[PDB]
Parts: sequence; C-alpha cells; structure tokens
Amino acid sequence: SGFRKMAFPSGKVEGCMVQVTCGTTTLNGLWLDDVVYCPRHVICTPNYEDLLIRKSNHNFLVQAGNVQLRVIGHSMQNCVLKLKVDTANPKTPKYKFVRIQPGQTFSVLACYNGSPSGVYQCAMRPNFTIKGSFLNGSCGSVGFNIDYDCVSFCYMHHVELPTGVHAGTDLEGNFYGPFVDRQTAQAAGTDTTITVNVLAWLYAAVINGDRWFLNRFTTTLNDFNLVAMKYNYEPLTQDHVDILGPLSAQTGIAVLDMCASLKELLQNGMNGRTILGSALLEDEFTPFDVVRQCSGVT
Amino acid sequence: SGFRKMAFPSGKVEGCMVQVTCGTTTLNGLWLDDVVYCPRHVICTPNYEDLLIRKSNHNFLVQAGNVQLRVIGHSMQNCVLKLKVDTANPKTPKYKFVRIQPGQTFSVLACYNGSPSGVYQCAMRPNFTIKGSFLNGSCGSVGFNIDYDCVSFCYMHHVELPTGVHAGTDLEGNFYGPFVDRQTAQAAGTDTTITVNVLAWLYAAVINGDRWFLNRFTTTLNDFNLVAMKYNYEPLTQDHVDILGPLSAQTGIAVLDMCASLKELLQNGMNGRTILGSALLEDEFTPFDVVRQCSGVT
Repeated sequence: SGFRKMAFPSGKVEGCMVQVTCGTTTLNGLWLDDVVYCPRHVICTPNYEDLLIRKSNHNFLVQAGNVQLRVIGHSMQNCVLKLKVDTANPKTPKYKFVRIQPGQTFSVLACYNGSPSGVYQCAMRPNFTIKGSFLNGSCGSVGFNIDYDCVSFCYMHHVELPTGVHAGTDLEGNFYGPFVDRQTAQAAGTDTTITVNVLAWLYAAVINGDRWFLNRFTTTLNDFNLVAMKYNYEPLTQDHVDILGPLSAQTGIAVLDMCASLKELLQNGMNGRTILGSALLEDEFTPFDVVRQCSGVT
Repeated sequence: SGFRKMAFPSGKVEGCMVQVTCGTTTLNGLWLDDVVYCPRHVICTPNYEDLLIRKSNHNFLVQAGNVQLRVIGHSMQNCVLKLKVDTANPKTPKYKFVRIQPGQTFSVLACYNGSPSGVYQCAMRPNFTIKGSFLNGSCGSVGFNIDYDCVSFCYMHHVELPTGVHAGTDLEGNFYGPFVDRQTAQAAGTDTTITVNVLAWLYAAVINGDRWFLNRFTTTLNDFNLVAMKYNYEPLTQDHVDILGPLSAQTGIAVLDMCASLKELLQNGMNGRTILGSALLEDEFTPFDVVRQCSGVT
C-alpha cells in the first residue's frame, strides 16, 4: 500500500551521462554506442547551420567521468547535435528513442556537468511543457521510461520558459510544442487538466482505501464531458474508458461511476478532506503508473 | 526553477540488490562486500534465535541477477540477517550505515525479487513510520542518501502497519520506533507535522516566485511555538532557526518573519491559493533538500 510519485531506477541512464563543453558553455550529453547527443545550443556564444560549419571536432570537449572522449565527427539533427566519438560506451543499455504524447509520464535524471544529481517523475502537459526542476547547467538532461531491460528515451531538456516551466525535444531533436532553442518571447499556452489521469489516481485512491468521494451515481460520457469542458479538463474518450478497464475491474467501480465522483469533486470541492494525502486532484499519474505501483512490476 | 520530490540517483544501490529465498519466502537483500543483509523474518514460516539455530547455509538461496551466490556463513544482528557469501560484490560503492532522525528524508529503492522497480523520496515521520509505497515482496528494500560518492544507508523495509504506513530498521537491524518484526496489534502512534521542513518548503516557494503568503510581520519564537502546539506542529528550536540561515539569507526573509507567514496560513488557510502546486503545507522537504535543489549539487 501507499502511493508515491515514483521514478524508474536511474542506473542505466547514469552510465550514459557525459559532460559536453564548447567554448565557455558546458552542458550534459547522452553517450550511447559511439555517439554523444546534446542540445545544439552548446555551440552558441542565430543561424545554427552557419554556427556549426564554423566548428571543428576539437572544439567539443567530451568528458565521461575521468575519461576524455575524442570527437571524430559531428552533425546536427534538428535541435540536437550528434558527436561521433572514437569509443562506444560499454555501459550502453538496450534503448529506443520514442516520442511521447501529452498526458504521458516519464522519469527525469537531472544532471549538472555530466554528473547525475537527482531523479523525479513528471508528465508532458497538454500544452507541451513539463513542470520540471532544473537549474543552470541542466540542459541535456534526459527523460525516459524503462520496460524490462529497455530504456525508452523520450525527452532532452533545452529551455526554461518565463513561467518557470520547461521545454525540450525528443531524442531526434524535434521540440515538443511550439518552442524554439532561441531567444524569443515564447511562452507556454493555456494548459488543461489530464482527465484520464485524474480518474486513474482516483482508482489508486480506492485501491489504497480512500473511498469517501464515491457515490451510487453513474453519469454518461457526454454528460461528464460537458462538465469537463466547464472546468478546463480534457475530454474523456471511449479509448480512455477502455484503458481504465483493468482498474475498474480490480475495484469493481465502473469508469462512468467514477466519473460521477469526479463531477461531484469538481462542483463541490473536497470539504476539507484529502485523497492520497493531496487536497487537489492529481493528474500526473497515468493508468499504467497506477497499475505498475498497485501491482509491483520491476 | 521548479521544485519536485527528487530522489538520489539509484544506480549505486541497484548494483547491490539481490534476491534472498528461504523456504517459500522470497524477499530482497543488500549485497555489500561479501555480506548480504536482509530482514530476519525471511526465516519464518516466534523465537528467532531458535529459528536460526535450526537453519543451515544451504537453506538460503541468494541470487544476484543470473548468478547464484554461495552462502558460507550466517548470523543474526538484531532484526537483520547477515549472510556471508563467497564473493565480494564488485559493484560495492563507498558506503556507510547511518541512522536518521525523525524529520529527515531519504530515497527508497523499491524492489521485488531482487529487481529494482522504482525510486522515490520520503521522510521519517515524528512517529517513526514512513509513508512509503510497498507491495508484497518489497521487504528488504532499502533507503539511502548519497553524498559525493558515498551511499549512506539508513533504512531497510520490514513491515506494513494497519493504517498502510511502513516500519523498518536501520542497517544494524534496530527498528525505528516501537515496532517489531512479529504479529502483534502494533499501530502507529499519533503523528505531528515537521515544522522546520514546512518553513524550508516556504523558502523554496519564495525562491521559485510564490510570495503571496508573505507579510510584513515578525513573531517571536515563543509566540510561534504556542501556535505550533495548537496545530499539532513540532516545536521550533533555535537550532532550527540556525539551520534555516542559508535560506533566510538567500531570500532576505528572516526565519521569524517566515514564521509569521506560517502562523497566518495555519489560522486562515490558503483561501483557494496554492504554494508550489500544493493546497496543503508540505513537510517532507528538509532545509538541505531545498538548498540541494535550489542550488544544484550533484
């Protein structure tokens, strides 16, 4: 029992983190096989093609712990740089580059100067930002999920937006959302609450014995989505209902019966109660996150 | 910017986790040098000295991944078993066994069948329980902090109490709190809120631009502690004030001025606002946790 914001074990990613320096700019890179991936803004001191043509392999200092890696080639792929090095990382895990959807979660290994500092969980917001914890020097830190032995890398950190939320790319160098690795007035757009995740977390609450918000009522999908729209919640789809199936079965509470609980919570608040130790409705746990934690996969 | 529940990178601990089986009971062990540490309740099927005298080395099956470790000796140290094995763990980090105080935080690497599943942060409660996330098979999972290259192990998981909170030992096998590794009606005592940590988190909020709860007032330590007692908060000491010094300096808000903010929040609530994304006062971040995250140590 219990329910925590739980990250994946970070060891497989720690062995991949290196430091990349170009000029006076130092940030983090990801060393997989004989390539180091890092944000292309490491070469700034704003046409990146010009900036990179002016660089040579020797302008990139790559440090893996106490070992300096020799750069033998460099190329740009969207907003990431690929630095080919003369040695393949012996600690390279089985890995994939996967782009995630808004609403999905991942673990972040925050690093500075190539050294891992901490690991935490977060979600891709509907507005394509993440509410991370990053300080200067954290660029190049990565987000990932782990399945069996395979690390699925989904995020590389590039930018802090004016509200203090964060933006970045997939590992192919393509930004999540309408953000750029340049100096503009860019800002996060309006965000919404991830409805399917709130429902998942209410199921986690029930599994853990918080039942006070339950009721005998059941709503219809259309009737619930009318309320979701009013409270700035994402629409709930039949696919979302199907995805919640396993949790609905385990608790014996139909999805649309839980939706009636959510409707009431939205219209009346909590009346001073808490759910899983929170006084707000939590939306950064996916259905998979709940199953994983209330079943125990390793 | 941003502020997350952030665990230490778990790699150094992952390389130490093994599976220990005795009879039909399987749980986790910690393999450091040529010793595997695990909960002594692995030998149950309630005088532990008798139970262990009846066992032999061959009754303990220890698996480190795909490798079976041969047990060459066994002894009991308080509530932990020490299984001497014929091979020293080549991945043993620099480590220490340190017992923590209520109010202090640590990272938990939850494991099942010797395999790490997730990592999260938690605090030792004033009542010596932890609000963890553990399922069947998680016994023997460990809690730790990391400083530079050194893993300070502080917790090993043994028991789930009736309210779903958790109890365990230090790595010398001594329980935190008045709990036992036997079947009794034991239950967590009344808990309190960790005041110094709430203040630390309010400083984190200020550092991150949440200032709405600030005021021009300053209270006295005695006057604040009168209010803390009424709201089931731990007393605040001059040492706590001194420990908060660095955060008070960085923000320019004196500790007793922040105490005036806490007093108001306790007496009036939040009026529908949030602090660092929470509608409750958070007490599971120490002053060190705040400095570490709002400064960037690795």
